[PDB]
Amino acid sequence: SQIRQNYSTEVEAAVNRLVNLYLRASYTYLSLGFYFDRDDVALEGVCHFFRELAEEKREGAERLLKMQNQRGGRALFQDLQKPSQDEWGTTLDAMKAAIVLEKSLNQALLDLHALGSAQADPHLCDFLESHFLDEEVKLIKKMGDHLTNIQRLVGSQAGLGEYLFERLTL
Amino acid sequence: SQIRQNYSTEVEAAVNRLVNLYLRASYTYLSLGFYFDRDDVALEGVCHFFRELAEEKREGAERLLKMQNQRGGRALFQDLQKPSQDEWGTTLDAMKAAIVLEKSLNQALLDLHALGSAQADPHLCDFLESHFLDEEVKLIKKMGDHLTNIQRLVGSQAGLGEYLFERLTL
Amino acid sequence: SQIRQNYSTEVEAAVNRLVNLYLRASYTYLSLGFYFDRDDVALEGVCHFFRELAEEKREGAERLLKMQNQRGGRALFQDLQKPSQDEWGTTLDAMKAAIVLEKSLNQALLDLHALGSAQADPHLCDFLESHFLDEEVKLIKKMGDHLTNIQRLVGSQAGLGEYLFERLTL
Amino acid sequence: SQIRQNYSTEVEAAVNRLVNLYLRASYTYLSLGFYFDRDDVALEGVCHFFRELAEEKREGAERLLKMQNQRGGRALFQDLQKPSQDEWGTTLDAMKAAIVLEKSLNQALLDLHALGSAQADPHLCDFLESHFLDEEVKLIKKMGDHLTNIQRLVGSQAGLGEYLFERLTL
Repeated sequence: SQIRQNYSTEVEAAVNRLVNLYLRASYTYLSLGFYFDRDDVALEGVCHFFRELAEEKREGAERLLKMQNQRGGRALFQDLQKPSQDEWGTTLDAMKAAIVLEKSLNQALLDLHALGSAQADPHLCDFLESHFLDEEVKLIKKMGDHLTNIQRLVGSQAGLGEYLFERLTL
Repeated sequence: SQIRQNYSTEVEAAVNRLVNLYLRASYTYLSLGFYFDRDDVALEGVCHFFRELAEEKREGAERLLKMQNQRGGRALFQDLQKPSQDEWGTTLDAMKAAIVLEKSLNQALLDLHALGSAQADPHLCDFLESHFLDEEVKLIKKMGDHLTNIQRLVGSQAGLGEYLFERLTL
Repeated sequence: SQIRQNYSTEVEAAVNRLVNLYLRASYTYLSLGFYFDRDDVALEGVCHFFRELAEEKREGAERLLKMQNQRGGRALFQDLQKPSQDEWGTTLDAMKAAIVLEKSLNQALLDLHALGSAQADPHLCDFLESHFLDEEVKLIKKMGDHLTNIQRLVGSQAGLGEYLFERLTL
Repeated sequence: SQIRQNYSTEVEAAVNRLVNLYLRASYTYLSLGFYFDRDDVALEGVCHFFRELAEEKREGAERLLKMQNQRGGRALFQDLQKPSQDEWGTTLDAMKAAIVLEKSLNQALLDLHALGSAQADPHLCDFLESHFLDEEVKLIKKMGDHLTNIQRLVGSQAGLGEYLFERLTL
């Protein structure tokens, strides 16, 4: 590339892996969203919560693909693996799986930042810090807030607590 | 009729039967609505839910009567049978009876579409597809959503769950 | 399902295959869009053309998933295969690959409509006719218009014609 | 200085060298801009492109001089060397010289960030990341986009392609 400057092949390969993780995450949140749209599940606020996260993960992947082109790297796309479950259980089981997914996206972002620091790439480190690291921490905190509230609700009787969390929080 | 073209007597008879089914349905939803307006029942959102459905079924019957006149067919009215119950029980029993009623209206719409396809009536098939088939599927989905939410609520204790569904959903 | 009525397992399986085809198509248009965003390609209007098509294919897949839930069918997601190429050549080669992709989506829509007609599913046939069949025909016509204009431009000298099509048409 | 804290003399000397590079760059873009304003060159959009870059490089140098005063360092000005050419050739030769100039400003910014990291100056590293590193990457990408478009245009016949790039892109 005629524009590539201080952009190693190891960072370029790791950004392509992170694009695949964000696209896989968006595919999982899509599956989560239409599960809660089922007539025998019927939790509309839970559906809208996961459908918003599917758009955010897809826009995070497009933000990385735009950065890859701005630095002169080449995007390589892989197969998107299907989500790990077909049925997602309750709102508690779904939010638990969503926070495991966000923590693994956060850990992959931290391994890219540590790779960009060892390779001495200050533009990559500022790009992750401006758009990706702070939004992951905020989302993991909000999901942990939801998990604490769901677990204090579904202690007594699960169906009443699951309905009230969807109505009054989401 | 001077305007009748490709409109068989079997379709005309079946449209008159479907007008009677939609008027009977509107009479049932009226009885459902004023049951939940009783002082010893007192579920105002359930009352307003069924009173809106009574207007929709009546406007569906008038839409079929307008189509019968546009095609040159003749409207024949029968006796409207009284609704199957005088008292409708709980919100769960009422929504269960409402989805049985909507599924039988949907099945009668599908038998009219299959009759219009065998008689090769493309205007009748487009009329049912534009105004009747899609609204039945949406209403049956919404009622199934309500039934799933009511049944997850009235598991613990019925009176608290019945009040909360009326307050927070309807 | 408590809401499923006149919705066969063969139509439900074929809708799940069509969701996968529309998601694969959206993945291909994403790869097409960021290829033309490369600094050594640098055709901004071609990039924006394919990025709009990636959103349309994704919204077409979500429209089918919403219909699958409204009819009481169950969404099953598969692996999204990666796009067939990593590099897409010129605007002529890209638009040729885009019209092959749209014609195969159109053919899969026609096989679903013929399956819904043999199974006598008039709601499925109206759903494809209202949202999917007419938009495919319009998009295939617009792509064929672009292919005729690109081929009359890149006859003389390819680079001048490729720049002028991006500037003045897209 | 009474305000100087964690600001080494090596960073202060390197910021003064970077002020001179940004002022030299602004002088080169001024010479580029008024070359394309000549009556025997007469490329008005190319003139306006380089005159905007002359203001951006001058405002980048004033932003560094403001930071030098905020940290308690002392600005030392050197002679501004005249630009390397008097005549700049075509738009292709000018954009090639402009991207060599921007890449050397980018490399000097990366050597200052690596010096601020070895000296453990986190305020200097955030200042370069917020205002300087991201704008250099965006400008180098835009110039590489222009170079790809100019080279695909001036392949056939140079004068027609040079006029069309100025009219339709700049």
